[PDB]
Amino acid sequence: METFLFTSESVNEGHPDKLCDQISDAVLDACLEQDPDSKVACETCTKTNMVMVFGEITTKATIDYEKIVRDTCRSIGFISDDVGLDADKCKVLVNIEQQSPKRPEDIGAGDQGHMFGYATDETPELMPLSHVLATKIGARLTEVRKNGTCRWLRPDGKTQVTVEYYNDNGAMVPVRVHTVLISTQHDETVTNDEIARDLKEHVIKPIIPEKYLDDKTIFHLNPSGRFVIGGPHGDAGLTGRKIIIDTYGGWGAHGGGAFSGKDPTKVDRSGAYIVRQAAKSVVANGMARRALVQVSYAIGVPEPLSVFVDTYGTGLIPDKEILKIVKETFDFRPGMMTINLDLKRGGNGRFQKTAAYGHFGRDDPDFTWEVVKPLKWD
Amino acid sequence: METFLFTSESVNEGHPDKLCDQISDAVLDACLEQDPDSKVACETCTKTNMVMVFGEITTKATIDYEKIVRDTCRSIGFISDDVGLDADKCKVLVNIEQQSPKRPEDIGAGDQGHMFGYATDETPELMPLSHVLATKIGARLTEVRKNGTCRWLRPDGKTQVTVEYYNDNGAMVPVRVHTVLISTQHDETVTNDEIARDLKEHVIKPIIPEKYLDDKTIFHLNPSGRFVIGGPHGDAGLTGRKIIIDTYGGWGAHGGGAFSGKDPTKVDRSGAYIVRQAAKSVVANGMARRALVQVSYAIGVPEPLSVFVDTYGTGLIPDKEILKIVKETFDFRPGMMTINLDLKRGGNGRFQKTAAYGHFGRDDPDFTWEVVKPLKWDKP
Ligand SMILES: [Mg+2]
Ligand SMILES: [Mg+2]
Ligand SMILES: [Mg+2]
Ligand SMILES: [Mg+2]
Ligand SMILES: [Mg+2]
Ligand SMILES: [Mg+2]
Ligand SMILES: [Mg+2]
Repeated sequence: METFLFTSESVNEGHPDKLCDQISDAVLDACLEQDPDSKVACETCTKTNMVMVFGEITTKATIDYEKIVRDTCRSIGFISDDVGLDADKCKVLVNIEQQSPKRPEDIGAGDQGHMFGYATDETPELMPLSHVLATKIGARLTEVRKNGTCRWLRPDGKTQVTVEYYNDNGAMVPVRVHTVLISTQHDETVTNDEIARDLKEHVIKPIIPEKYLDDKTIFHLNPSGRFVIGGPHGDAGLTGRKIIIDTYGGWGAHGGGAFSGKDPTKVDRSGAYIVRQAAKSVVANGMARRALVQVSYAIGVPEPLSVFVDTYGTGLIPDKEILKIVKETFDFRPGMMTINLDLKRGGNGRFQKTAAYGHFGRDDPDFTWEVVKPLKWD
Repeated sequence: METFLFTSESVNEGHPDKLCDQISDAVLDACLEQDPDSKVACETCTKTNMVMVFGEITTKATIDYEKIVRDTCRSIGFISDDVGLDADKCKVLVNIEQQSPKRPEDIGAGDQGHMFGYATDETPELMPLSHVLATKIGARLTEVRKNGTCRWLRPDGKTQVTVEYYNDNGAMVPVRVHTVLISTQHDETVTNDEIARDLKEHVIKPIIPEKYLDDKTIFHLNPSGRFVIGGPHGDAGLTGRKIIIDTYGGWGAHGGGAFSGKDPTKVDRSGAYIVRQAAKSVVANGMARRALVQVSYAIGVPEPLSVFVDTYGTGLIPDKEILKIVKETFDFRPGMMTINLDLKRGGNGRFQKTAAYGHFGRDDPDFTWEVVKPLKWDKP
């Protein structure tokens, strides 16, 4: 049986770049709660003992940007210089430019660009397994830190999973997990042997189906040694520096645009969310085992400049026919996408939830782009 | 004939995110010029009337960080608040943490991660045409501004090209350019009709091969109207926010790591450069018409955790044998990659050149990863 190795990674919610994504989206959520039509382009940067928020917001809302920053940092676990950032003591520089302020079908794209959606039948959430496992291991690290299962953990860390795959006529069939890597922040209370045991038994084994683990699977557990201080300390983070972790883990494709800190009318976000929904609908409707969808835009133009569907030779009908069905079923105009995906509703940290552990493959009803649409094809 | 549409974009050197890439790499170049063993992780951000450099540098060099910032901005054309940033008025916040400081094959990776390289026979530089045309239009906008051909241009702008492709048994065959988009910054001296004429005659016609243009090609030229102020004014830029423009324009794959501001020991950069060299060599040796290569690392480990080669069904020998030849020929260990691609050599703004209009498909001798390696194989 011929196989190949495909690797995906993840970073934890305390990684300094991911921290920035979460602060950016916390600012967006706070704006939408008061003013659902807010225009938000909120960028965040961090380094030793400092967080800066900047960019442009048009809103009727009154926002305590500093409190949102400190609350986000505190809840992630950055409560002391020892952990790598003190939410209550660090410098917070608020450099946002805030100003005060419509047939949806005529709303032009706010920018050019292109966006890709991907789906695969290899997991029930129609996501690539290398990505799902790296991501779920990260989420589990956060979970066992916060629920007291592994209280020695600290917020920062990274995960990486190599999967051995078989190509079944274009469909990706995982065979086994080849290598698992975790590098996690921790306190001084735990030995290296305790870290290794707890990561294997509390984190890895609950997440990776046992059918994919065997006696040859390679485990690298804090390979480079102890990791006590993390987050922004002696480091730096920025919004929009984890875009492959945010999407498909190297699978599919990416058009370049980041998601966090962007109001949902922005095509980098809404456009990518709708093409996930499209690709996921193609595969869920049994029209293909795998699907890649591209859309692109011009600034000021409502209708996309181009759309592409490719099913990696797995479509039951030719890709030209799937593209027709996708164009008939999905509305790619920006004023329409935000309404169809209910993206301005602005409930319980709706976008902050997206800003760690992936924008796709999550079954939370706020992730409206994960809802499959029926497709007509006989 | 069955076709499909694929789109790539580019942004100009005055785009605020690209400005940050160029400043980051200008800092790296300054560090390597004095101290080739500098460790550099220089991040840059910008907003109205402000640039901030930050991150960590280990170096013996003495660097005037403020001067590098203002010189980089001024050279791009940020010379007035009317253009959208004045290099000789703006705030420059130097927030870098700078400190003072052996068998190469034993050097572990400085981080985890994965990286992809790609090549395609559809252009002479073995790059995707959609990406090449978007990028070269951008580079041509900068050239005609700076050489005085179109003096009405300003530094910011964006380009986007949709290409109509045929699939030839996995190989990508461009048929025609479907749609060309340019949104460019300009001064108050030029009418909309002069902008449209000049972009068509000075910028598009010189760059896009005539064989790909026809009477149905769609042109969008400043479709949203006038664009006089740009760069960071009422906007924001960050290093590492144009990583698809830096690489393959949606084609191939990306592992997530940005390039600019990183010294070339960092696998996000050297790893990506070596797999471009590997993918390019597989296509240039005639082993395949198209190639994708992944490598991945673990912190502290010299040998890659995984490698894969996929030729999209275009390989003339099985992909498993191309993988074996690639692994026999290329050394993916981080201490080796930097020496083999001569990446610490640090002369005339070697990395700042990479930081606008793409890291790949350029024939400058400093782009050592574009040099094809001979591969040993038997054509069946
Ligand atoms: Mg980073
Ligand atoms: Mg790091
Ligand atoms: Mg954008
Ligand atoms: Mg940007
Ligand atoms: Mg001075
Ligand atoms: Mg912009
Ligand atoms: Mg990195």
